[PDB]
Amino acid sequence: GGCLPHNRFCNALSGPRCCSGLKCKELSIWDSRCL
Repeated sequence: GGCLPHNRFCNALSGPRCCSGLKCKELSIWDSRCL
């Protein structure tokens, strides 16, 4: 709801971001998740 929960699919481009403690890690060219 507010931030992106850890391990949740985050959108480095369009969409909310993870809060403190989590970060949107890129898994590939078009794959990113809070990590």
